[PDB]
Amino acid sequence: DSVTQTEGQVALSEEDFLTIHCNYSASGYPALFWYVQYPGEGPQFLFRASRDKEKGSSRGFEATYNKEATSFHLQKASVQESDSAVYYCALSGGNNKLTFGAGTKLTIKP
Amino acid sequence: DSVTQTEGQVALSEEDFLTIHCNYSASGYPALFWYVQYPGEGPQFLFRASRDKEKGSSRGFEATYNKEATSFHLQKASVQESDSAVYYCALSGGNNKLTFGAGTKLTIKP
Repeated sequence: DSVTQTEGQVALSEEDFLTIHCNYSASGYPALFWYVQYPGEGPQFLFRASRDKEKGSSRGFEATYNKEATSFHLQKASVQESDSAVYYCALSGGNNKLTFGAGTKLTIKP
Repeated sequence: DSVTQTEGQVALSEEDFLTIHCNYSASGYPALFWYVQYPGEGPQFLFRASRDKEKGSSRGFEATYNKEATSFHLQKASVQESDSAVYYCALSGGNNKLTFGAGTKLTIKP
């Protein structure tokens, strides 16, 4: 199983629209996640989508489980300073362990 | 539910013995884990331990589930240069969600 997301960095300004890409490959019917990792901490659970077409969301963030395109893109209509962090796209299936992507460094500026 | 590990960086030289502490606190019987995040990559599953006294291992690393002291200390008898990475201690209660420690930077020397 594998996760591939927008690598590197994405630098936005406050009030901007955020879109982070994530496509995956897993057999079965995996759960899909989004975790946040603020500076000086470990990854923390953002939201989960368990079914195809289910849209997870938390803190203004959301992602729709799309199985035809095998993707789980993250969006936020208006990003703000305190969102500066690294976002990882993840999946749980296969055999009970979490598969993480490389993470995208989202840097917001005022 | 919380996980707390060896704050920061731990520097060593090849073949040394390592121990990165992890002390958890959660209700019920949680599954404990350690993940490794190699440079340029996302966090990855290292091993898990579901019940007291159980001992996980992979790549010469091992942690003993200690229900009484509520600890899950990572140990490797002889550390190697390829081992330089950040190690997280995780916890999963009733399936699904994983709670992460902040991580510890392990820096080996040749």
